[PDB]
Amino acid sequence: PIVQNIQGQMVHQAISPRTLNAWVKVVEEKAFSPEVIPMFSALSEGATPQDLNTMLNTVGGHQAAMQMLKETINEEAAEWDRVHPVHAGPMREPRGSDIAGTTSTLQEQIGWMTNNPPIPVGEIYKRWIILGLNKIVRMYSPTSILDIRQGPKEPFRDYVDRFYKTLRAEQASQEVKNWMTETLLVQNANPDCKTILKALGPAATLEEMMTACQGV
Amino acid sequence: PIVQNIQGQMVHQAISPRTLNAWVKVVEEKAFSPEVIPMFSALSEGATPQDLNTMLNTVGGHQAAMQMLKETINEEAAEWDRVHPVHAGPIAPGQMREPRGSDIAGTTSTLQEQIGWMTNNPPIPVGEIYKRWIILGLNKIVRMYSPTSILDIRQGPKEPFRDYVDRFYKTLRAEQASQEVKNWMTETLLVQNANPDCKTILKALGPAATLEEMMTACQGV
Ligand SMILES: [Fe+3]
Ligand SMILES: [Fe+3]
Ligand SMILES: [Fe+3]
Ligand SMILES: [Fe+3]
Ligand SMILES: [Fe+3]
Ligand SMILES: [Fe+3]
Ligand SMILES: [Fe+3]
Ligand SMILES: [Fe+3]
Ligand SMILES: [Fe+3]
Ligand SMILES: [Fe+3]
Ligand SMILES: [Fe+3]
Ligand SMILES: [Fe+3]
Ligand SMILES: [Fe+3]
Ligand SMILES: [Fe+3]
Ligand SMILES: [Fe+3]
Ligand SMILES: [Fe+3]
Ligand SMILES: [Fe+3]
Ligand SMILES: [Fe+3]
Ligand SMILES: [Fe+3]
Ligand SMILES: [Fe+3]
Ligand SMILES: [Fe+3]
Ligand SMILES: [Fe+3]
Ligand SMILES: [Fe+3]
Ligand code: NA
Repeated sequence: PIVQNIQGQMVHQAISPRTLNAWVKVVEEKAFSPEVIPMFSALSEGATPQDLNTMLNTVGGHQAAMQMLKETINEEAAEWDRVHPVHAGPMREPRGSDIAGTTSTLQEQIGWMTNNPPIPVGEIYKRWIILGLNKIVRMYSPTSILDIRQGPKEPFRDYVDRFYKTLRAEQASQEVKNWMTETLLVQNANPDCKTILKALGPAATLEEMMTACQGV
Repeated sequence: PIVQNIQGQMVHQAISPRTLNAWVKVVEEKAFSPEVIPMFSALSEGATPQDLNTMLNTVGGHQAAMQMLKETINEEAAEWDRVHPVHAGPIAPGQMREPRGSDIAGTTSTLQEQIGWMTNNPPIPVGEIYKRWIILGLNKIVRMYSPTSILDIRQGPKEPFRDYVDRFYKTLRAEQASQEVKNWMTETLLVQNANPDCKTILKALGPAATLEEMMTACQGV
């Protein structure tokens, strides 16, 4: 975080090791639950980008999640760069990587955050990190198939492929994944295909289903 | 923009008629100057997407410019959506559905939603994001209409002169400049901005060389 000293200067305040301790525990206990996001946002109140990164590599053991977070950060950074075109000539305005803390110093971070007008790089980067965590949660959650729907015009075989791919990426028990495939494949098919599929009979299986809806 | 009740709610306050009148005056007076952009940014501080659209409706009579803003906005909105794909799953009680491009442009979103995004912890700064799109648009407008745009049209060292001529004239046509300025552009800047080898050939032509004669002279240079 940031604190004002008696000179008026805005200076760094380390995130308490007890705040870090609490963050690692939340992750150990609730990893991939949506509850992680609000906790992260509260834990990281007032964070500079460096603070955010301190928090991030404290759970660095989540190699798979970390690569996904980073790919998402890179994407938001590029979008920032897009809508804030650079301008040479001559504090510099931050690029995406400066907001992510990769190409900026702590001093520069404090400088943007407390400038006039201020550029809240801490809040921007926290939002980007939230986008990454949401992606991860969403991909891993059983809830990801409950809401899948075959498009109104979507070819049934395309839908099937998407269905199984989404299911495969979920971290869920086999019993739940089996219940989903047996129930929700036909249940979440579009209006026109559903009708066709139900009329086949309860013993109808995947290949007959795809032939029956082929063309629609 | 956004203000807090004594009862603690973040509510919307319309842009002041004096801020609006100032912005309208800036556009009236500062035609298409680079100066418009910094002013627009100052005047639109804190604006929600609704407020930004309010400012634009006030200067909407500039139809060719509004058309340019529309195309920019549609383009940026389309990229936002590519970067932010729709996610159909349920929204957790402590999450907030992300805005779409059209939500940011204020088209498919409500003031209440805009305020909900803007004041989230941390924000989803839809006012600032939409403001950036508008600014991208304004920069494209000034760059297109300003007589300044042709000045950096320079023939490449290996560019066929006919291609350079096309670029030059296309840029010329799209500018809002007086005829006497455009006459200087065609009669002197075109040669001025030719590459070293073509310029030397062009400058050794007669008093009344026609553009067709120029193209003939510089073919394969
Ligand atoms: Fe914060
Ligand atoms: Fe990457
Ligand atoms: Fe961004
Ligand atoms: Fe701050
Ligand atoms: Fe700024
Ligand atoms: Fe910040
Ligand atoms: Fe988000
Ligand atoms: Fe197939
Ligand atoms: Fe699969
Ligand atoms: Fe069914
Ligand atoms: Fe088909
Ligand atoms: Fe605000
Ligand atoms: Fe106002
Ligand atoms: Fe000036
Ligand atoms: Fe409008
Ligand atoms: Fe969505
Ligand atoms: Fe959130
Ligand atoms: Fe409201
Ligand atoms: Fe965002
Ligand atoms: Fe905003
Ligand atoms: Fe912002
Ligand atoms: Fe310009
Ligand atoms: Fe070339
Ligand atoms: Na980056």
